Amino acid sequence: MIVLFVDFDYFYAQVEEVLNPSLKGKPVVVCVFSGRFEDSGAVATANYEARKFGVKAGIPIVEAKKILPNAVYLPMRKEVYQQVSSRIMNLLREYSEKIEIASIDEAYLDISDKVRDYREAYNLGLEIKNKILEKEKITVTVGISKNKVFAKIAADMAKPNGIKVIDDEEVKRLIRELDIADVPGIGNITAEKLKKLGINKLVDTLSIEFDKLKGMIGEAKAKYLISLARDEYNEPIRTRVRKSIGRIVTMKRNSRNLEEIKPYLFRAIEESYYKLDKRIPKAIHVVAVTEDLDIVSRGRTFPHGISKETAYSESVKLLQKILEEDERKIRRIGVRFSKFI
DNA sequence: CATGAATCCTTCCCCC
DNA sequence: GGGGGAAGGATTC
Ligand SMILES: Nc1ncnc2c1ncn2[C@H]1C[C@H](O)[C@@H](COP(=O)(O)OP(=O)(O)OP(=O)(O)O)O1
Ligand SMILES: [Ca+2]
Ligand SMILES: [Ca+2]
Ligand SMILES: [Ca+2]
Repeated sequence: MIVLFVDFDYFYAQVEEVLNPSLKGKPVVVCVFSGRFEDSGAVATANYEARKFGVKAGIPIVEAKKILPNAVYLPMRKEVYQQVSSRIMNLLREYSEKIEIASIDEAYLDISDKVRDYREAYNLGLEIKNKILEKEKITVTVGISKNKVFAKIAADMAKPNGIKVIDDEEVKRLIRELDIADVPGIGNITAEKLKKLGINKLVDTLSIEFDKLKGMIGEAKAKYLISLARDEYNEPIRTRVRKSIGRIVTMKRNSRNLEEIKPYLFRAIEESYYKLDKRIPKAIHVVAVTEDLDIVSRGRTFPHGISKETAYSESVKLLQKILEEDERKIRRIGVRFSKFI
């Protein structure tokens, strides 16, 4: 089997260059302003020019300005990136339609039925890198190997504007050499639990006996890692259906007064219904972020679908529920609809 | 100073 | 005991 993985580069920023190419050559930061104070918020992505000087995702806008005060700071326009992505996805559809859309930025492709070997795949790689570049002026990175995981790894190695192959062999070394934290699905929290078990490398998994492993990470995380290191990981590609929709918004100031908060919440809902389009949810959660960045949620599943009118009233019941249980102030509030039909 | 969602986990609860 | 399913939270990207 041959999987081809595609990650678009500094994607929001890149789209921003493509739309105003005067930007090409300057450091660019797409960021998301909360508006509690002037230039509050966080960086979403930045082009490589900016990333050189340590300006990347997650970091606060304030601290990006301490480094690169003469850079360009644009508000995120997600909906645009969304359409552009969609276009790009349709180019790939007609290169193979055994296709998994991971994120806005990433997709996998079975091309067993189109290529025979890693040579002629690479070719498919470049045809695509190119097709996309010509059609949309977008640089991407392409990774290829025998399954989804190693494809994704291939790309991470090759970033940016790269293309890389990890043949049925070189897996070998990675299973021995490659750091466990650079494995997809292993964030800091999980990585540190494994370092704490003397597993800094994908092969160490077999030394330990499963049941201790399972207890500390989880059955599926364990199985996942074991199959990788053992080499039987061969999860397929498929199309993936959206199961959940919802927005979550930041308030002017932390609060526990219901009347101050409800408006913010009614924005989240209406946006969510606009976004729902034709589909109808049976479940609704309300979600609050505390002043010290903790998340609580309360929800409810209905035996039937949910009208706009219902959602409005039911959400108030849940925020009321959140308020008398958790005593902290609320920083951000919002909703999430689940369980369509 | 810190801005959408899938998947997994753990804890209940109902019940046969 | 174990199936079936909900809630709330944990974790990843
Ligand atoms: N930590 C984050 N905070 C906010 N937005 C993010 C974050 N990670 C990713 N995104 C959004 C913005 C990105 O343009 C897009 C895809 O992310 P990702 O592939 O991780 O990096 P990137 O597309 O910015 O550049 P690159 O892939 O070259 O690092 O999703
Ligand atoms: Ca990317
Ligand atoms: Ca990691
Ligand atoms: Ca990503």
